[PDB]
Amino acid sequence: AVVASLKPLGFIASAIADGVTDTQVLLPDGASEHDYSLRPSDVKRLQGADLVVWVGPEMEAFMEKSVRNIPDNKQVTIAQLADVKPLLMKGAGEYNMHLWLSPEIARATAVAIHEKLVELMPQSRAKLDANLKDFEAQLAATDKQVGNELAPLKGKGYFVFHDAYGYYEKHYGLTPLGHFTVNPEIQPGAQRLHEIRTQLVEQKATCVFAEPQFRPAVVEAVARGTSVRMGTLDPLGTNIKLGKTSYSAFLSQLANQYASCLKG
Ligand code: NA
Ligand code: NA
Repeated sequence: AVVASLKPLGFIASAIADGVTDTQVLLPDGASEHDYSLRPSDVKRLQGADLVVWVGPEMEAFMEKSVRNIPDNKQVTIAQLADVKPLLMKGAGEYNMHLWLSPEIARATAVAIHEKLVELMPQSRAKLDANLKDFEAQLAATDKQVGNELAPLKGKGYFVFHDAYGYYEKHYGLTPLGHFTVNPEIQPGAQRLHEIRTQLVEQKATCVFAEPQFRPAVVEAVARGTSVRMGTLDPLGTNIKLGKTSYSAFLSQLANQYASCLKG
């Protein structure tokens, strides 16, 4: 099986491995993309894998140690790929490691998976070549479709709670105004909330975007009194099944999520 750290990396793997081997995802829905605790049985799955796919030690810190014992012909470390380096985005002294939100990095990931699976399973070269073909065709078609869906929303300002979507935003020309540090469970105290609400109004935000783990109460406490619309973005596509068309569905779903709140 191909074992991916995170569900959207599973989407990409499952396109290339389709009908060749299963793909499995380690990280549960709602668990920490950084600090999940791998169980002994996750380690075994990693070591048993035909191929391990992950972003790298600056994202899934939780698997760094476990993947040391695994040869390089059996792992794709996306942040270390030659074709990814120039696409890695540094800002305010930090690199964005949410690489599965970049269509171009997703394409280099698919290419790297394809290349490793072909060396490992030459008896399936043709199916794997066909799978990479279908993945790229669907990615091109989705890119253009999403591009057109989000083109008319340039200039609609918004804030997010998790500044994780920059690859997708910079690629499709979206206009985020900035981000608020907000606990998903506990709303901010009156002072900082006051500041947030006035920024929402001052900078003329159309929307504020939370993620599925935020309690609605906390999101409402933020948007209350402003007339800024509330949105939800799922950067992990927890509602999408693995499968050949899944990465494209993921990109399109995310487009819909944005468009839905920003549309006017
Ligand atoms: Na390079
Ligand atoms: Na983060």
